Amino acid sequence: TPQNITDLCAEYHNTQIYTLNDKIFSYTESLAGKREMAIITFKNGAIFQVEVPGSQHIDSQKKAIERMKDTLRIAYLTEAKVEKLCVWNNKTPHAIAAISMAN
Amino acid sequence: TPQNITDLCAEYHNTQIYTLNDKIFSYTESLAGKREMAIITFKNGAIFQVEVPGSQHIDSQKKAIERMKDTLRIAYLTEAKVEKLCVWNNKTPHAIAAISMAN
Amino acid sequence: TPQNITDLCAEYHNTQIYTLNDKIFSYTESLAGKREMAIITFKNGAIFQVEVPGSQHIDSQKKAIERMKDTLRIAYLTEAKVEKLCVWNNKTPHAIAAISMAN
Amino acid sequence: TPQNITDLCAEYHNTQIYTLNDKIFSYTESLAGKREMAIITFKNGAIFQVEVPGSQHIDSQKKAIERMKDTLRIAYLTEAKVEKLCVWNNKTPHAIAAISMAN
Amino acid sequence: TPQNITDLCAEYHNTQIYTLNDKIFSYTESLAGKREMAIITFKNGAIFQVEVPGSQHIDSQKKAIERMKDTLRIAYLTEAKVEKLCVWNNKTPHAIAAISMAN
Ligand SMILES: CC(=O)N[C@@H]1[C@@H](O[C@@H]2O[C@@H](C)[C@@H](O)[C@@H](O)[C@@H]2O)[C@H](O[C@@H]2O[C@H](CO)[C@H](O)[C@H](O[C@H]3O[C@H](CO)[C@H](O)[C@H](O)[C@H]3NC(C)=O)[C@H]2O[C@@H]2O[C@@H](C)[C@@H](O)[C@@H](O)[C@@H]2O)[C@@H](CO)O[C@@H]1O
Ligand SMILES: C[C@@H]1O[C@@H](O)[C@@H](O)[C@H](O)[C@@H]1O
Ligand SMILES: [Ca+2]
Ligand SMILES: [Ca+2]
Ligand SMILES: [Ca+2]
Ligand SMILES: [Ca+2]
Ligand SMILES: [Ca+2]
Ligand SMILES: [Ca+2]
Ligand SMILES: [Ca+2]
Ligand SMILES: [Ca+2]
Ligand SMILES: [Ca+2]
Ligand SMILES: [Ca+2]
Repeated sequence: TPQNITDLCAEYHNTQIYTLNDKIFSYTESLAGKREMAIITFKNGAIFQVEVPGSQHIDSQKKAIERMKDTLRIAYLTEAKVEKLCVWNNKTPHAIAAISMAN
Repeated sequence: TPQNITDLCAEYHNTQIYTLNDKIFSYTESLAGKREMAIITFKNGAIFQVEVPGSQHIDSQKKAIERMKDTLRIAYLTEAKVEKLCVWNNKTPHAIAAISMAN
Repeated sequence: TPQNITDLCAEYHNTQIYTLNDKIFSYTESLAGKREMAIITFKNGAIFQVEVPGSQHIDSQKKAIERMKDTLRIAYLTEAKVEKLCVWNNKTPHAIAAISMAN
Repeated sequence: TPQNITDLCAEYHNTQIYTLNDKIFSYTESLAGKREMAIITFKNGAIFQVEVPGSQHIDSQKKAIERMKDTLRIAYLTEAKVEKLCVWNNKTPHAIAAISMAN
Repeated sequence: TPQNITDLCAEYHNTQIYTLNDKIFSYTESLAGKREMAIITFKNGAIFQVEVPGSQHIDSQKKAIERMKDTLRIAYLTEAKVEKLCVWNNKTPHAIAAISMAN
């Protein structure tokens, strides 16, 4: 089991760490069919998504996808500093796998 | 996959963008049968609904309808600035599809 | 579809609007068997319940009842001004059908 | 249907009302197997539990047990004054049945 | 039934109490397949996880795992002082079984 986001991210293929050390600039959420997703942006122009749930996700990830969207909404509203994000760079916008928060 | 709300909204028929750049003036919700819905207003007189779930919605959308109501309530209570709404304009009140917040 | 709480309330028999324009003075909740309910009061001595969920409530109302209790708790805790309540007046205490908040 | 916590509490055997009129001093929560519970304390030394779900609880109480633990956590973190608790006094620690908040 | 976290922790093998008396330094969460987990750290260097749900967890522990992650996230975001953690010391990082908060 990994002890931090960087080591967790290294267990997966096609992932990358982005270091933001910044609060979320914008939070977007959609209930429209086939686009049930969240998008966040940062000041520096980075855009990330939480993926629409789909056949590519195992059952155990479903509750974790809904948790991530909850986390990003409350992070946004509290102006919490996002340290790092682990993302899948094979999606556009890049797709969030993990988040760390520190300040 | 769209990268912002405007591009998302363009994926659907019968939608338009509003750019409020304002907090929600009023928040209403109902638990009455066949009217389990939220209504929000803005200082400028605009009125929007989150629709009663129904045939127009597929199964993946039910969780997102609930999340949208959660998002609107906490945005109201935090006085969070709404940047844009994507809404369906063949409903009265216009029906929310997506929201962006930025300040 | 109604555009406000007052028009929504009028669609039901045995309802009326209370206009409080005040924060919730007390919040009570119960997990006791057959009394899984909430009760709120206002400084003017008005008392209202969220009903125990039952057979008089269709499935779509079950989620909405739980949301409403969530709403009242967080409204209480943030001292949010309640504008109006739509309530069934054929229950004692009068039972909440809808709420609007504005300040 | 009762209109306050004291009358609700008096509908049950083996209960009494504690009047705290004080914030929660400590909040404890456990996920350990067979001890999935919460424990709160007050400055006066009083200690109360939300019980582990089990056969003494009817199906309608399961969501309300979860709601209560959510309520105690947010009350703790907001320093919300707890007015009264209705508790079962045949459990050790005494087990919460209902809570009222007012300040 | 135990009345405090120390006595609760003593009911289990492979556990120990850490007395932190400190807010959470970082919060990390992951939706990644098979690492649906949370990691917290403290200023003193200590690292703890909430375990990926698994065969070592009975079905009653599943809601509580979800709650604990909710609790850690809101604690981090309110800078809530964590008094004690009961952790399993046969996992790496040590895995949270219980938390107490007081300040
Ligand atoms: C609003 C807009 O147009 N924004 C773009 C940025 O793209 C957005 O954000 C990124 C993270 C992706 O989610 C995009 O889909 C999204 O539109 C854009 O960021 C770059 O996007 C690239 C992917 O299209 C790529 O991720 C790039 O970073 C990687 O590639 C560059 C090549 O120059 C470098 O090798 C980086 O080291 C590498 N990073 C890795 C592998 O972790 C993104 O660029 C980086 O992130 C930006 C936010 C910014 O900090 C850049 O300086 C940095 O290189 C940027 C590109 O400038 O333009 C718009 O802001
Ligand atoms: C009201 C009481 O408070 C503490 O003193 C506990 O030890 C008792 O069991 C009871 O829960
Ligand atoms: Ca600010
Ligand atoms: Ca801080
Ligand atoms: Ca204001
Ligand atoms: Ca702000
Ligand atoms: Ca006040
Ligand atoms: Ca206000
Ligand atoms: Ca204080
Ligand atoms: Ca107050
Ligand atoms: Ca601080
Ligand atoms: Ca405090």
